[PDB]
Amino acid sequence: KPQYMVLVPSLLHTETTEKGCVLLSYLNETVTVSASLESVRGNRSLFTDLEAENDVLHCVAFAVPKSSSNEEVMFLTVQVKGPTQEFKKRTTVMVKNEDSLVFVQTDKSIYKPGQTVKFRVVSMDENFHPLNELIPLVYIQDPKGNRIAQWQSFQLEGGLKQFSFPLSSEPFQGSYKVVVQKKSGGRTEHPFTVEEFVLPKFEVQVTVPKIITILEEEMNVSVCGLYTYGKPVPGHVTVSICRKYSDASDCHGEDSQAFCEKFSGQLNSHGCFYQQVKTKVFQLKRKEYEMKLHTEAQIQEEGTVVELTGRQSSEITRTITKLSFVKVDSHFRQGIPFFGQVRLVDGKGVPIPNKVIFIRGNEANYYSNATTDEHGLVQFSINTTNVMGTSLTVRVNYKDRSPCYGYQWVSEEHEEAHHTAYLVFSPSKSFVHLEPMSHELPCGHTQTVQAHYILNGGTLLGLKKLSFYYLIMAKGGIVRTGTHGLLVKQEDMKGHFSISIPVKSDIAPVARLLIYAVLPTGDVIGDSAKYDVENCLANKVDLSFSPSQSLPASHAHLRVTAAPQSVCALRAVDQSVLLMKPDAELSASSVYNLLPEKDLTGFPGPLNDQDNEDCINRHNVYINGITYTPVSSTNEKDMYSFLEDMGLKAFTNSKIRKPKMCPQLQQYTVRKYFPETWIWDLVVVNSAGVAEVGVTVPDTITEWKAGAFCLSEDAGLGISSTASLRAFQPFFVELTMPYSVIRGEAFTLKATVLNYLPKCIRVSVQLEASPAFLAVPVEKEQAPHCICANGRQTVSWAVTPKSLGNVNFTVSAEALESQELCGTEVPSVPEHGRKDTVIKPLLVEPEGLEKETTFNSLLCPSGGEVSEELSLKLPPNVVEESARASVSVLGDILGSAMQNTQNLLQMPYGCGEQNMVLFAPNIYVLDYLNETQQLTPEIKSKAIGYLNTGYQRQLNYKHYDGSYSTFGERYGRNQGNTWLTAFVLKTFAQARAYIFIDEAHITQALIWLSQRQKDNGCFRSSGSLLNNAIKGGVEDEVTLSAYITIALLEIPLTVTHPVVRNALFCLESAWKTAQEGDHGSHVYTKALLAYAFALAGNQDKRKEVLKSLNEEAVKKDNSVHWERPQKPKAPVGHFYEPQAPSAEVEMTSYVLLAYLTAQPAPTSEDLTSATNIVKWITKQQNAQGGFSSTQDTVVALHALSKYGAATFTRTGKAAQVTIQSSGTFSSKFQVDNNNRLLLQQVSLPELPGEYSMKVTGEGCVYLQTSLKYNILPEKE
Amino acid sequence: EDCINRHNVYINGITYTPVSSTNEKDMYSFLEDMGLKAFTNSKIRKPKM
Amino acid sequence: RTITKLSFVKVDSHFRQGIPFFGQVRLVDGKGVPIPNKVIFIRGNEANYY
Ligand SMILES: *[C@@H]1O[C@H](CO)[C@@H](O[C@@H]2O[C@H](CO)[C@@H](O[C@@H]3O[C@H](CO)[C@@H](O)[C@H](O)[C@@H]3O)[C@H](O)[C@H]2NC(C)=O)[C@H](O)[C@H]1NC(C)=O
Ligand SMILES: *[C@@H]1O[C@H](CO)[C@@H](O[C@@H]2O[C@H](CO)[C@@H](O)[C@H](O)[C@H]2NC(C)=O)[C@H](O)[C@H]1NC(C)=O
Ligand SMILES: *[C@@H]1O[C@H](CO)[C@@H](O)[C@H](O)[C@H]1NC(C)=O
Ligand SMILES: *[C@@H]1O[C@H](CO)[C@@H](O)[C@H](O)[C@H]1NC(C)=O
Ligand SMILES: *[C@@H]1O[C@H](CO)[C@@H](O)[C@H](O)[C@H]1NC(C)=O
Ligand SMILES: *[C@@H]1O[C@H](CO)[C@@H](O)[C@H](O)[C@H]1NC(C)=O
Ligand SMILES: *[C@@H]1O[C@H](CO)[C@@H](O)[C@H](O)[C@H]1NC(C)=O
Ligand SMILES: *[C@@H]1O[C@H](CO)[C@@H](O)[C@H](O)[C@H]1NC(C)=O
Repeated sequence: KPQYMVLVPSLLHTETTEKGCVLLSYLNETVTVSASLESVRGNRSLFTDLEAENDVLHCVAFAVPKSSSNEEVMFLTVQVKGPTQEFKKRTTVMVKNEDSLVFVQTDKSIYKPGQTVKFRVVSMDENFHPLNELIPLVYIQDPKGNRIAQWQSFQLEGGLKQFSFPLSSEPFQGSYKVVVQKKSGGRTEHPFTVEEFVLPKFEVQVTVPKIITILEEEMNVSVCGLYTYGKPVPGHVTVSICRKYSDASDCHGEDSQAFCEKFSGQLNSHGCFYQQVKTKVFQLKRKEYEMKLHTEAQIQEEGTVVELTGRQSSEITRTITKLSFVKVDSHFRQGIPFFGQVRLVDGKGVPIPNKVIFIRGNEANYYSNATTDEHGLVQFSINTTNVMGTSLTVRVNYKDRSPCYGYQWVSEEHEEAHHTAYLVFSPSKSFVHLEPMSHELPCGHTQTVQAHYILNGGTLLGLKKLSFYYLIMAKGGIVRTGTHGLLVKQEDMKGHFSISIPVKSDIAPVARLLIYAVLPTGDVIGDSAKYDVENCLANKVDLSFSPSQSLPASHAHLRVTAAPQSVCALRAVDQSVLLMKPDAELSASSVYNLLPEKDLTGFPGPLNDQDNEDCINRHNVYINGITYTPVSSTNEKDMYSFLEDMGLKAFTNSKIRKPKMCPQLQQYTVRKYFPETWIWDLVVVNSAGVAEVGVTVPDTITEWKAGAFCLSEDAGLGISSTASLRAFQPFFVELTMPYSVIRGEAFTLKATVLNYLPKCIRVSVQLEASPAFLAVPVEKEQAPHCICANGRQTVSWAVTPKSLGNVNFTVSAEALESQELCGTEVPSVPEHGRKDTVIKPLLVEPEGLEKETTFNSLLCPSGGEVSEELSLKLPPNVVEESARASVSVLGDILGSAMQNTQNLLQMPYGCGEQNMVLFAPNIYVLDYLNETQQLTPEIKSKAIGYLNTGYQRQLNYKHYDGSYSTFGERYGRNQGNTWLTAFVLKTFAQARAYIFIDEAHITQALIWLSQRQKDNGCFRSSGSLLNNAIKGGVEDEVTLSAYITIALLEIPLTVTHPVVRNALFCLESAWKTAQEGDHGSHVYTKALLAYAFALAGNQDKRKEVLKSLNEEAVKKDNSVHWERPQKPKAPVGHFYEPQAPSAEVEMTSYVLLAYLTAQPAPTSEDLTSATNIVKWITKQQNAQGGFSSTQDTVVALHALSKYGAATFTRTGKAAQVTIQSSGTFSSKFQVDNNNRLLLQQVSLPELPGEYSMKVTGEGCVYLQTSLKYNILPEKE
Repeated sequence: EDCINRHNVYINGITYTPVSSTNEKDMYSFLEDMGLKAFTNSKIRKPKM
Repeated sequence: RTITKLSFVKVDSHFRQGIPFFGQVRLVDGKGVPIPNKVIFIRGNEANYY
């Protein structure tokens, strides 16, 4: 027959080539294979085309561009235009606008203040020949839901960029994030840190099992670690040993920690420290959980704590005698030998010699026995001619937890070797098996493999011989293309053939091979494979260096060898504090897995398969036998499935799809230089390798690490690894100390000077004290006899600072001559710079207690200019040279309102209550996202869908009269709900306010609440709730009625006629009842009065109540907020204080909400307190979306939205600024729509703040000013 | 806003009975059955809780 | 688990509408002694005579 097979990796990755391979054979070489790649809706077409000869394989390396949308279904139709035969056949395929991988490697582990945060970032297309491409943004978010620095709107030219941002000496601390987004919305992170601490002069490490098991009475554990140049250190050791989850309550004075022993020790002078244990006391049993530990040790004369949390997730297991398979034979067939190596180990992880097994196969009803080789390896073999389902089993003991499994309270198990193999569906009666090398793979190498084939009747007619074809695949692409054959026998089923195929690079970290043959008879077979192609790079690369150096040995170098025209990441670190805490996600494996679509494998979610309409539904099948028998649905292996496993696709009419019938439905010398960076730069490799000239740092002996990454178009990327270069000085003075003291308070410093070489020498350290401190010793009059190797005796001291900032400290040692008293001799001839005088850094504060000193003031030019002056001036009991203050300048809607805003975007299921919770709040965030101006008409239109469906499903649960309950239909006789219906009228208001509604709904519901009116009273809930929290309130008609008046006065573009004023009337009534008293929870009811009177505009009355609230202040240290008693007069419950939603973000919003209201404008005091209480809002939000109810979420989002609707207008993006202080020290600023929110962290030199504001232009701004200044001169 | 709520079923007299769910005619509905509103401090409506 | 182990002693198993019924209600705990004057809560129910 005419035969063609057309192999295509089944996602279409853009901005790089697309190499799908293709075959022809046996008929019509005058043919034009062509993959037409069309988005028929409208009309795209990225035609692919090629011509070739019969019985050869070739590959068209076309490509794809950016697209209509991101990720899209693609019906790629292949066309093969022969001279006498036509053909046409479609499919479905996928294309995603390439969404790259980018990242950051921050400088170091753990940072001090005062430093330039420098970093980089990368991106590549699928062919990792990297890709210079435009960049939307390059910034950092400050921990508090805010930003501190930025780069923006550049593009890579070297495929890279490096940065810098000198941090202050008194900035914030904690966690930090250089966050970055890719233009199509995709954004992600690389967090990091800056804290304060004191440095290490070493690191050490545990010895311990990561795996202790059941049958254990002790634990091989010890303490072995490094030092300066990996040397020996003297000191003292200690473990933190502990089990988890004993019977204590972890509460009420109790701890979840289970057993915990105690083992300290001395530090030996050679090697490492060893302390082992017992493990009976621990009760390694049913419900005493895994072991979690640390171990920490001192270095003498320096007093160090060394915490490390590791070797922690250990396997105190249940299964012992844990064997496994290694060499599976994935499939079983009736005409083949399959026989897989099977090792066996367990537990600790080394095999026994010569331990027995038990062998079993079923239906093949096999039975046998074996024992272990050196590693248990056995290559058992079976004969096959049996029913369609294999199910194997092998043991050395029996099927049960034999001791005591019928007691439920044990700690044990044992394995069961389990493996399933399915069979080819081969009407050909031919197939292939392999002998793969299914274990560790060498690259830059190659290894030969055999495999085992067969031929049903050989060439039935066919022709003489065949070639067998294979694709070496990569990343759901194609790295290579190959084939091989040889002369056959005439009609025979041979099996011998070998293959070795290249392992250089250019391929994914799988060798997901399949080698397949095919015939002229509408027939095809091939055998998939899979391997761990361990890490291999298109350009391997390393760093190195001529051997390491000593303390003043400033001379240094590099040796990196990569692609010959190529740019790179080249770091180098004083790895003291990066051997303290690690880096994270940094290796060639990082470069790999950071790839999205690591193993592009199998059809994803959206697509199922091709559907072929083979329906073999005979009425009776004529399955000829002693009793007839109908059709069925199998479960066996297929070749369709081989390629679906592989991932790629083709377009052919061979024998692949089984005749699986269609469902019937049934039938009827040392100079200290700055550490904190040794390298981070770019030297570029020429055609003989690069050579950076590093330069070593003196006056500190510590550890070193190479941060690395590389790039170029020519050779593909690469990964080097760690240079480490630990310094050393045969005579060094080492000054150690705490880090956290102040000029106010004294402290001490213990400077040791060591010896490690065979001469023992008299030596006395000294200092050259300063005015910045005041240093005089404790035992200098002592005559230090001498120090031998690791000889270190250390006199005491005491000292305080006086100077402020990045001050330094000095000691000095020097070996001494001609005092032969202690040792056998004292020549004392180290190098010409024998004397070590090491100056080391430190950062001090001014004495005592800096405190909180802040204010909220704010203004907004509306067609004009607003300005202010104000005092940051209160020096009572001030001390010299300590105060330091600041404002910071930006707007207040983009700070931390990305996550929640785009998150809470939802779709309907449930009864009227949660039906509304899933419908309504989407409207407030719709407005909130639109008001910010960072929206999209797609979320909009799919939100039209949201709104229609959710609206309609609200009507699923409403009343036949107009009203609304939770249930509605099928419950005819009923009455709706009051607070519910208030919410529904409110949100009907706003939802019409965005899109079309019908007027009758608001009509009939507004008048429902209107008739909810007998003579006088303030009505209550018609209690039919299913949930007391959906209404955050506390059930009093007070705040209910106040909900009515606000929700019925906010009146967007409709009318609110009768119902709402008498709500104001009862509101005044309850106000009389309350304010005539003094307690209504003191925040909640009267704040609702505030916002009720506000959207009413009872100006004196709203003012009185919100002003009482202003007296009843619960404000925040950086903001404002209000709280119900929090120790409530009635007794409270246990879990979240039930029966009481606590309604803070709803009430505090309803506190926030009174101020913004005035139909022209309120005061700017309202805007100040608003951004205060909204700092509190956004801080009171959590990572999911919304807040702890639906009420608080709705009303928060709306408060925020209309705060904006006040402060936001499209063309109003022109807010200009100045300060005006008389000390020639002021500042001009500007704020707009596109420089719309950069924080301007800015400080001031004057003790007082007499800095007169000015603000002109369009749009409002949020500033926040405060001071830190120390106190406490004497306080006798 | 009136309510006859104590924490249990609460009928006195001669029977254990949660507040005996009735369906009959009182005078607030006899204000409804003509068509007018009015205002009244007095006790015209039944004690449903 | 149960601690703060008070006791009814001279309880009444009836109550009526022309009567005081007064539960001389013990309290002890644990080793078998009560605190000197640990304040408590006597809740009425449908009297809310707490
Ligand atoms: C929410 O989305 C709307 C999308 O339309 C944003 O734009 C608003 O659209 C209206 C359309 O009428 C603008 O009205 C304008 O009025 C002027 C003067 O009559 C006229 O010359 C324009 O052609 C236009 O009709 C409106 O100014 C504009 N902004 C609003 C409504 O404030 C809107 O910005 C987004 N914000 C909201 C409403 O949440
Ligand atoms: C202690 O010595 C160190 C190292 O010399 C000082 O650090 C730098 O010193 C140079 C001297 O010109 C200054 O220009 C730099 O600004 C210093 N580093 C910084 C802060 O970037 C350190 O300042 C000295 N401390 C004091 C004040 O005694
Ligand atoms: C291939 O081309 C030849 C010559 O036109 C023709 O005889 C043959 O039938 C073609 N392949 C088909 C139709 O199987
Ligand atoms: C447009 O649509 C037709 C539909 O048959 C398709 O064949 C063609 O490739 C598409 N693109 C072009 C080239 O117009
Ligand atoms: C480890 O523990 C075993 C006992 O299980 C003990 O005999 C041995 O001396 C210890 N040391 C090592 C590393 O074998
Ligand atoms: C294991 O099974 C084999 C049968 O294949 C039997 O000959 C042998 O005796 C059994 N095990 C022993 C006891 O060696
Ligand atoms: C396995 O045993 C079966 C028993 O019928 C036999 O037909 C087949 O040839 C054997 N295969 C071998 C010898 O590997
Ligand atoms: C009951 O009143 C007393 C004072 O008579 C008071 O000490 C106590 O706290 C109140 N309730 C309790 C037991 O908490």
